[PDB]
Amino acid sequence: ATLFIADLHLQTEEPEITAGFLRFLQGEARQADALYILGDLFEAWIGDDDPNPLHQQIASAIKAVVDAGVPCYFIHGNRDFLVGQRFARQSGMILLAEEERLDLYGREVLIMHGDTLCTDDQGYLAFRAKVHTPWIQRLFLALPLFIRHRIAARMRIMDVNPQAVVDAMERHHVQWLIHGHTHRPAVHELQANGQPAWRVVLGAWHSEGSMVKVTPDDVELIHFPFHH
Amino acid sequence: ATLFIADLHLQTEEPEITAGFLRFLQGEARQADALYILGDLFEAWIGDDDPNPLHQQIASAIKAVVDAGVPCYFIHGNRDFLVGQRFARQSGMILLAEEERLDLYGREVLIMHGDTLCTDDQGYLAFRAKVHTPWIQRLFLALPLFIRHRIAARMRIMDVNPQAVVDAMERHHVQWLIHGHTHRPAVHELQANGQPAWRVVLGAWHSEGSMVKVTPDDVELIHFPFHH
Ligand SMILES: CN(c1ccccc1C(=O)Nc1ccc(S(=O)(=O)N2CCCCC2)cc1)S(C)(=O)=O
Ligand SMILES: CN(c1ccccc1C(=O)Nc1ccc(S(=O)(=O)N2CCCCC2)cc1)S(C)(=O)=O
Ligand SMILES: [Mn+2]
Ligand SMILES: [Mn+2]
Ligand SMILES: [Mn+2]
Ligand SMILES: [Mn+2]
Repeated sequence: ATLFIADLHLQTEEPEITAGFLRFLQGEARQADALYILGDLFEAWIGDDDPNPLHQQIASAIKAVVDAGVPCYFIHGNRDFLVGQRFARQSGMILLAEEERLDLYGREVLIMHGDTLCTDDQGYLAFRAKVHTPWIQRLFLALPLFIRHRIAARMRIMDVNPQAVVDAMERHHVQWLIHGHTHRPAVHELQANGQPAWRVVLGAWHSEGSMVKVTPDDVELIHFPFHH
Repeated sequence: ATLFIADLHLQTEEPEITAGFLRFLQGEARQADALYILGDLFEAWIGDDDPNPLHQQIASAIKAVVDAGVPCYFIHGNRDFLVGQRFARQSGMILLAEEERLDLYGREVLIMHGDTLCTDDQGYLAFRAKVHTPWIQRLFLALPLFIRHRIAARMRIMDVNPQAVVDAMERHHVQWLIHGHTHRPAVHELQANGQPAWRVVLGAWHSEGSMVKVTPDDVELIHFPFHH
């Protein structure tokens, strides 16, 4: 099976979610063919030089999975778009583009975080266009750590636009889309490419985790409580 | 694994949902230890003497499962409370009470349809108390079929009360509850019996089916599209 997760929003203040993630990594993930993390792995990210110990605990847990023969992949979310090549290296994770078209046992599937589908929030889209500008990023990342922390400190979810969904599945000519961002776990049926299509939406990790499990014959969205 | 499903609302007008159910019965269900159907298997029921061919197609598909060594069980919903011992016999299904406390590989779990938890709808609860009165049922069931059909024809969802949930899990001293009715698939965490508790809610069958799969170590809520 190939596994997809998203919207863990991992942080120092929620160790319970972190332990549920580490349980997942040490059991479920080890049996998989591949693990894809579709963004918002972290609640925030101000650069790979942050010495936050949570960041290394996570990179090490993912790296163990990678080193067991299970490739892990990462698509950025809106929370963690600054995750960079040094984190990739520490984690063993391969950074992917904002949209990837995969081939899972013969089935073609589009993966993305899902924030780009939220076209009714121009407030957000304006923000995203800015923070995706490389010179703006590199500016931020050139600041001393202590100034970046204070900038984030200061800065303290629209559903998808149905048409944006259809447009994305039609650009890639796919009948399957997996995404997160919206925190509304569900399987949807629509039409794309003159045919039945499915959009599978992952949940955020709070009381429960969620994953999409793709096998040769089946696609399942699975929720699991943190009970052990 | 032990499987739980609910809220299929099967009917003549939705053959697609019926085929998705029959797929499920012929694959997934055959590998299970037991299958529990927690109510609203049918969109309506006016008695086991209804000759609706859908009713026999379903009973035969369930009976095949039962005859393969997989016991099936049924708790009534609000839609199909008149399902009776003749349908049980045709289907091989065992009729259970409105609340059952099960033992699944050592774990104690409460199952119910879930309409009884909806105590903020007195409109419904009044209705339910009436249609659960045996003399009222037997009256209805004594009518000629054609009159019952016309009575149903004339008759053309509140979420749970959180306290009613806690009260139910505390009456049975359980940390696990599985139910349907509300059509809001989710895993919830609460407190019961001074401890962590989980309520797992099944979805209705529309574009997707849903099931709770209980194994010795895990409880998962699974959604699956009808894609094959
Ligand atoms: C949907 N999100 C937004 C909606 C409208 C506008 C902005 C956002 C948004 O993602 N904001 C946001 C705020 C802070 C972060 S951060 O990781 O702390 N960091 C990014 C690098 C610059 C400093 C801030 C990352 C993202 S939300 C509600 O989750 O924050
Ligand atoms: C939650 N349900 C109710 C809410 C308020 C009041 C009543 C109901 C309700 O379940 N009504 C209802 C109506 C008809 C049926 S029936 O199967 O067709 N049949 C039952 C036997 C008597 C004749 C009608 C079964 C149930 S709902 C909205 O699903 O119908
Ligand atoms: Mn998120
Ligand atoms: Mn997001
Ligand atoms: Mn129902
Ligand atoms: Mn119901």
